[PDB]
Amino acid sequence: IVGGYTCGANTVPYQVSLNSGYHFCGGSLINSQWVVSAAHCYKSGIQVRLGEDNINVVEGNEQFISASKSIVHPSYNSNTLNNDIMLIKLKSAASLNSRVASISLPTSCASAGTQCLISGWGNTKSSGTSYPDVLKCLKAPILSDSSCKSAYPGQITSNMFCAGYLEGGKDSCQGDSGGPVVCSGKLQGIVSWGSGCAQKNKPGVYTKVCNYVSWIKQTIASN
Ligand SMILES: COC(=O)[C@@H]1C[C@@H](N)CN1C
Ligand SMILES: [Ca+2]
Repeated sequence: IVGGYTCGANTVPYQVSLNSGYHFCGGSLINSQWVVSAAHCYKSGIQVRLGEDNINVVEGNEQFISASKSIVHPSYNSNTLNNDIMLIKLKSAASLNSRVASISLPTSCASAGTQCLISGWGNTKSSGTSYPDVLKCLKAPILSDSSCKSAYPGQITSNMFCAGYLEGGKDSCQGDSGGPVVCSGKLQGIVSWGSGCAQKNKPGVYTKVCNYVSWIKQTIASN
């Protein structure tokens, strides 16, 4: 997250870190057994880390649970990043509490202008490179489809939306991948892609979660 703020320990209780020897992506806890992340975060050997603030220090509220299976969306295209969503099942159910909690799925899509919270452990620099240990947060509005499309000609599908600031300075970045965009208590987005970070007229692009609620529910119901 570039131009954000320190969230505060365990203030984003649905935020998970995906770890394969190191943090490599964010995710969102949607029930005791399942995490939603980006398809471009797919790899084998994933440990889901819940209750994290400082990802380099065991602070006492963590739960570390290995993934038993990952399900990348059937229509994910890694070239275009269309359908950039994946589900991860935990080997054992997380113990839910005030600091480890699921986030609700949307019942409808969120509009341009809706204020959201984007979070993660990604790069905090727009030019250089610096990775934080503690969770960073950004309040950002969803941008109109038209402004999103004109920012990224030929690249925005019906499964993507832009959020952030056309002036730049505030954005998600590398390492925030797969993490949450939460608006009015609903998971509306997944950190997907962008052209650099926090650059003028290049806002972050996010997977449009409301398009996938049926797939998520049916997948969970049979897996
Ligand atoms: C380097 O840029 C990135 O990796 C991006 C930019 C962001 N808006 C979301 N990402 C995962
Ligand atoms: Ca920790």
